[PDB]
Amino acid sequence: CTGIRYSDGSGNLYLARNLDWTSDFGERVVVTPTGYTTKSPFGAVPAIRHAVIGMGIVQEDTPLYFDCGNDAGLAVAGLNFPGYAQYATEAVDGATNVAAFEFPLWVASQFASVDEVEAALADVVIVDRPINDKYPSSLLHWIIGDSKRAIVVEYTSDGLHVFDDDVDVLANQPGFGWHHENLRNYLNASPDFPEKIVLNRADLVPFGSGSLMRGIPGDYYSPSRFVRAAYVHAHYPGKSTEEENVSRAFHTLQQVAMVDGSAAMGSGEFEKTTYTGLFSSRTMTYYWNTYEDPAVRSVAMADHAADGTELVVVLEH
Amino acid sequence: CTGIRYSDGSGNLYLARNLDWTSDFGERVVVTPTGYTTKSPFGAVPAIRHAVIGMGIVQEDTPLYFDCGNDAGLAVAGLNFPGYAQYATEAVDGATNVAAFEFPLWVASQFASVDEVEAALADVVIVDRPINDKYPSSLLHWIIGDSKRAIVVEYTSDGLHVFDDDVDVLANQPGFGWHHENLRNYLNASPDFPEKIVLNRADLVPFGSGSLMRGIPGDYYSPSRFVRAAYVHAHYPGKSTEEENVSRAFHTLQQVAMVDGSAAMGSGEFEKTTYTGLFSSRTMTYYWNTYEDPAVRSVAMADHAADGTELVVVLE
Ligand SMILES: [Mg+2]
Ligand SMILES: [Mg+2]
Ligand SMILES: [Mg+2]
Ligand SMILES: [Mg+2]
Repeated sequence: CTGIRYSDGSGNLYLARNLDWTSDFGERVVVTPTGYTTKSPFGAVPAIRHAVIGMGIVQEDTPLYFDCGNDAGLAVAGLNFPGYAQYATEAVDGATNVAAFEFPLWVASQFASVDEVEAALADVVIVDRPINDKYPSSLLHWIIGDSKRAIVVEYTSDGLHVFDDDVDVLANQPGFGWHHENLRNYLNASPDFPEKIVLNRADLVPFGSGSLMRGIPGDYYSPSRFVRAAYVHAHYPGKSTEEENVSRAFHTLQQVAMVDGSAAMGSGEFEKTTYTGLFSSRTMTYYWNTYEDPAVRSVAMADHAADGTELVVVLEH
Repeated sequence: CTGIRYSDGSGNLYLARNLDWTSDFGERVVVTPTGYTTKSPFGAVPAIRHAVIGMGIVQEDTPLYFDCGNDAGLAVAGLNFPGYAQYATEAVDGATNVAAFEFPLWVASQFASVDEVEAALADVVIVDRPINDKYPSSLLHWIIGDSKRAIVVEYTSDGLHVFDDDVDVLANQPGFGWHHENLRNYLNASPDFPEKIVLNRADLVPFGSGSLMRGIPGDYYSPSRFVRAAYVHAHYPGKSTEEENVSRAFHTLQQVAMVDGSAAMGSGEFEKTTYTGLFSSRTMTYYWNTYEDPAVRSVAMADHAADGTELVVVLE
């Protein structure tokens, strides 16, 4: 998984991610309306304050989101983090106890800005409370963004960590602090087309574009995708239309996507980008494509009963 | 530009490329039927022996292809090669003089296999004869493929060279022999997942997939794209359906595509993958998408008169 957050300079939020996995994820577009009766194990989600749309599944009449945004311009994506994610085993009195499966629902249904979430995170404990026996708690970390900025949330063996994500990207393991320091290993990567370079007495000119981009890794390893996404995302010029900003998400994430054959897991199956999803607050719309079809599909929250009482598993797009 | 050639193990050819440029290229899907009256400046294309379909433009009622395939399972793509391409300044008496703009037309309209074009290339001189004053000869090199194999044609200051493209990919500068030798700098790149590596006394386990793919470069530089394409293309599992082989082309080329902001040209403008096109001999169809829209569009040759008499510029 790799995720990005950006804006259009006019207060609109774009948050997008690749879902990387070895097989079909079973993902569906799920709308959570304001009238839905919540099922929050520790009361962290007592009611839906903001309607939510995103990719996930429904179990026990509960939306299990992989990524989602709400009707107030805040979005969140949960990216794989096994070996580093380690949730609390029990709720803590007086804390905001959030089941791991409901954390993105908590972010999106409760708050309207990163400022609000970050303040609420001061007392948050994320608890290993599986939705049921079929689905243990996914081991994840999260990127949360509004039109202004992004934060990263990592709950590990020594507790809750919240980071200022000043590169607006996230990948997988290891922790965000490690990736951020790792950026300092690529200080000579640049899109610039250099003036002619004389090495000793050799006149060296570029073959073409990208001569100073050398060093940006192209492998599928999580630290490499973080660096490659951080570079591409930082240098992508800002856009002011919905169409160009949708195109920016899918192009940026194709730069860090995974295709068949190039990197196996321990099972021998190849990890692939199974879907790429984007939430746009400007149009209150979730866009996506899949490994099998690059055409962009979309579901608008305005097309569904966002003030209804039941979770909507969207079939039409 | 980056191009690839592959098959499905059933005799069907797939040849696809990214076109990388700083602005809109104006490209259209052009069908050249067998009844079209040619305009070959030195007679290298006296008639259309095989109908042709691909991406290009039309000038002076002449199809100027960027890439194309024919009704016999042979395809060709011209990729940018400035600084290394150098054509003959004039036609050579007694040779097969092919104008640079018509070389892909010559390949696709005349021959039915790589064997045939390779035999014919022994007498070929490629000439800097522009189509008109508005379009100088594009400086290019070509990948040519059928279901069996690919060759690379480079016409430089040393004349015509034909290479066995045993990695089935092509990028831009420098020459193919340089890139092929450069592949030997990445011998430890592998998709394999190692369970654990002991370094001194440290137990090292991968963070996840791709730990042995480290070293594959991710930058937009032409040699880097050659290496990156060679790796991805070599390791993509062979597929037997049209749908999966179409998907293979666009996923493989998205791995070496260029997006806005990441690599500037001398002008300061950013080089981007303006379109990605694929020729499929199985369905005699040209597929493509664009920087502005990733949805795959397609034109089937069967929907047009492959034995008509006029160039067809496809719209809608
Ligand atoms: Mg799927
Ligand atoms: Mg509290
Ligand atoms: Mg275009
Ligand atoms: Mg992995």
